[PDB]
Amino acid sequence: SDEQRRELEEKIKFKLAELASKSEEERKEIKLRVIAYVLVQLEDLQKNLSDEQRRELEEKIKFKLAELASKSEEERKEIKLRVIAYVLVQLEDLQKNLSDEQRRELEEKIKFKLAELASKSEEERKEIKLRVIAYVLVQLEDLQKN
Ligand SMILES: [Cl-]
Ligand code: NA
Repeated sequence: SDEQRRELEEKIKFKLAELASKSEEERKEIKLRVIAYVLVQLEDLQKNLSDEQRRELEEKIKFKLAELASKSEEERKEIKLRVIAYVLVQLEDLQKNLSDEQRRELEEKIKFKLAELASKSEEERKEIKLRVIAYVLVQLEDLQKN
């Protein structure tokens, strides 16, 4: 819906507003936490998905990454922030809708991905970030069909 689109835009920009007061060190940590969370959610979804469904989505990520290459650093920074805020919206929902147990394993699953991400080189680290941004833009584009 258009009225449904407008509500999600407000939420994204509202979430971004809480980011303005946080510090570059806090913001770096939030960015890294968001990435790790998208990664566990990615991994979990690849289990429950087909060999063909995994090819189709992998190419969806790549086509999205190609659109990003077409954009200016200003737009790319904007896009990066929208995705991060949109993920933070879900993390808010997630934080309310599950109890201390489900919260627990997720934190651990987050912690592993952060560990896995720290062990990577800088080129690969940058590559994972961008794929995570592209993937969220993918599912964001699917949801933005309703
Ligand atoms: Cl970026
Ligand atoms: Na690496």
